Amino acid sequence: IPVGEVRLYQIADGVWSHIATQSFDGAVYPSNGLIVRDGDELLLIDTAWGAKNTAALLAEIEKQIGLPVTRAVSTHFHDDRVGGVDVLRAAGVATYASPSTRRLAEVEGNEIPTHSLEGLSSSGDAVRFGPVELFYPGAAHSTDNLVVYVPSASVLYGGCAIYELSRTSAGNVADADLAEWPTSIERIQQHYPEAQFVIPGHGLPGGLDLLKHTTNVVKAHT
Ligand SMILES: O=C(O)c1cccc2c1C(=O)N(c1cccc(C(F)(F)F)c1)C2
Ligand SMILES: [Zn+2]
Ligand SMILES: [Zn+2]
Repeated sequence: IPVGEVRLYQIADGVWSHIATQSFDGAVYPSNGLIVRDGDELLLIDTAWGAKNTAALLAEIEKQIGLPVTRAVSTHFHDDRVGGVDVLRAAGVATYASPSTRRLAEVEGNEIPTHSLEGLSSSGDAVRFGPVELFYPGAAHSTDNLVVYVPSASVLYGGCAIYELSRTSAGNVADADLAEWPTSIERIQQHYPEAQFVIPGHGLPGGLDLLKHTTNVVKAHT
């Protein structure tokens, strides 16, 4: 994969996913996020994995959509979710994450979203944020990982708690809770059974089978 590629594609009316490539532990990996139309504005879910990529994303949005990103949510503290928050903040975007994500990002020395998202501290908590629903399923890929649902389009953004179908073994589990991860996926399945399009943090999107597949991989690990 070539490094530093940033692009986006439309899933539904007013719903896009952005895709970036970045070097991680020496190799090039893809990384997904979400863009959701919020009236005359856009809500951004997750950075494009780095300052340079995220500045490129903001220009790509002007080329393809032409509406201003006014708010951004990071779904956990890893650099592929918050790397670029400083670029967003300087561009005039209000950046958000849960208190736990903000705390864990600070510990790592990663960039720190400005605003705390209240109402997501207990597994099963769900809150509306502009045109999306934010959901804390419980610990999985990280203790703080959030998932995002678009009620108007039945799009489920699982973030890095959800794996793509081609993955057959667990990935990075340094920050994960393997004992809780299957239960947390079960909460997602129970709360969003009508999802028609499911996006992993890395790799190809698909249907709801990505949830059960992720459980399978996690349990077989282990
Ligand atoms: O889930 C994975 O194993 C995975 C797959 C593709 C790309 C990435 C991952 C993953 O866990 N990443 C990542 C990025 C920043 C920091 C970390 C950490 F902190 F877990 F090492 C992991 C990047
Ligand atoms: Zn991560
Ligand atoms: Zn990730």
